[PDB]
Amino acid sequence: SGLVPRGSHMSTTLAIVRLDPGLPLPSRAHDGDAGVDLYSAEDVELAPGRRALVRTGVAVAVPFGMVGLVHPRSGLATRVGLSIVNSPGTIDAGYRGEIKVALINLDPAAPIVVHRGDRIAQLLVQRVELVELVEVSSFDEATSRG
Amino acid sequence: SGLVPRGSHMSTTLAIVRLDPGLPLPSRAHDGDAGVDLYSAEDVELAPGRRALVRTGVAVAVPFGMVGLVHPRSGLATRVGLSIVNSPGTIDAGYRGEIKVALINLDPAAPIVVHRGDRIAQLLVQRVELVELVEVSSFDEATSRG
Amino acid sequence: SGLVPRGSHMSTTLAIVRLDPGLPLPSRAHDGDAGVDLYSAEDVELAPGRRALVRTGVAVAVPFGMVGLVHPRSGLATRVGLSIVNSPGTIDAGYRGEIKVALINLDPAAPIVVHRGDRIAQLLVQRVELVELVEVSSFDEATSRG
Ligand SMILES: O=c1ccn([C@H]2C[C@H](O)[C@@H](COP(=O)(O)NP(=O)(O)OP(=O)(O)O)O2)c(=O)[nH]1
Ligand SMILES: O=c1ccn([C@H]2C[C@H](O)[C@@H](COP(=O)(O)NP(=O)(O)OP(=O)(O)O)O2)c(=O)[nH]1
Ligand SMILES: O=c1ccn([C@H]2C[C@H](O)[C@@H](COP(=O)(O)NP(=O)(O)OP(=O)(O)O)O2)c(=O)[nH]1
Ligand SMILES: [Mg+2]
Ligand SMILES: [Mg+2]
Ligand SMILES: [Mg+2]
Repeated sequence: SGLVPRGSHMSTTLAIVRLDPGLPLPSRAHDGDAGVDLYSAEDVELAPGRRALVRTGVAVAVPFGMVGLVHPRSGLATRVGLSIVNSPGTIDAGYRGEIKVALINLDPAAPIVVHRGDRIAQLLVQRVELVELVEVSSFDEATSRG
Repeated sequence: SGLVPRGSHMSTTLAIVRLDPGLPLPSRAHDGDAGVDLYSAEDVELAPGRRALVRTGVAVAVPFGMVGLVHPRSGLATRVGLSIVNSPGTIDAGYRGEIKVALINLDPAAPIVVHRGDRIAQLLVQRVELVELVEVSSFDEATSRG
Repeated sequence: SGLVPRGSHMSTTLAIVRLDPGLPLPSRAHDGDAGVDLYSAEDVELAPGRRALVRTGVAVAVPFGMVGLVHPRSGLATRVGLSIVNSPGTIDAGYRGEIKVALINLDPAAPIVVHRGDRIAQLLVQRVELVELVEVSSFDEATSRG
């Protein structure tokens, strides 16, 4: 597998520092999966309605022209009401700090216990358009929907 | 319209199975819209704060190198506080099951009634970078923000 | 800076109307940032659990083949529990109205005060696949995960 297949020639490298090397490197659960799963570095208990800012133990260098996106996992979302307050979290190209996940318990009654080493979110990487705004007085000067 | 116009030459086909053929195929509400609207196959009532995992009656084959993304509709979000616990839901290229939507009622007091055949979310399809992680000891070895 | 550098040759213009010209044009907080920050045109107070549909004072013309995406800011999300009900908000290419943000207070006890001129969300622009659905009876006729 050190040979990059023709179909993966243009695939993107993401530099990562394991700030907590006791956690595995994030990985795709299955071939073709959009995201790599991020771990919790911490034990945390969330009562109903409470949030926390949870360390993942990693820092990344998203390439210029791209964005990292932190999305909730669907299983925990349905089973226990686990969500992310700022979802999708937006990780900028220039960020060199630790990725942190703003977990929240949206269940009305049952606490959520997160253990160190649990997979608590997924990180996608996508291209983004670094847009140049052009201010106009009206869209004329410059649709079905309107 | 069987002729693919020059400007749509590179547009992507998405194979879909209507597991519930009583529902219309998902469609864009207007030309240029980012997403196709997903239907509920089910009647569901959500008391304030409650969630459900709602069947959409479809399965798709997102192409390798892409991702499907399940987003809430803005009208229901404002009018009645309808949201999605794991938003944006992440549909992987390898998934061949039914798309399910984790609806939640974020209103404090009024129940939300969803009927079979209502449009309850929107599905976008985007390219994703299937990233190769490169572990480094520091970003040096390998920004304004820092 | 009127010269487009070789590396920004293909970067995208976004036409914008300041419907409220008392607010600054949205901008990236730092070079390489994925999104430009949207302002509130309004003063709004959100009690715990309450939502509002907040005017941003801008209208944009997202290019055909692209999507605008309204994401929460991470600082307010952690500090005070500020979220967006329909996050990520989906701004279609054909939309020429004012961008509105569906803010919600997910804190259990403390109200959130938003002032006119505060930065309350971020707007990304990305390509989207305008998909052509092909209905199949089974995926055969037309994976690790299954
Ligand atoms: O909104 C969604 C999100 C996911 N899904 C399906 C498709 C996706 O490929 C699959 C797995 O999604 P997640 O990775 O978000 N869930 P989780 O990590 O809990 O499960 P898995 O171990 O299967 O990855 O669940 C939906 O039907 N609706
Ligand atoms: O956060 C948002 C999301 C949408 N919008 C606008 C732009 C978008 O093109 C339009 C429709 O968004 P949705 O498709 O999410 N809403 P809905 O499906 O309820 O209405 P429609 O019938 O108009 O599609 O609403 C915002 O101003 N802010
Ligand atoms: O889920 C997240 C989101 C952001 N972040 C980090 C990386 C990102 O580049 C940085 C800033 O994100 P936001 O722009 O969403 N936050 P805010 O606008 O409050 O702060 P800033 O002034 O730094 O942009 O915070 C995370 O660690 N986790
Ligand atoms: Mg998963
Ligand atoms: Mg719509
Ligand atoms: Mg910011």
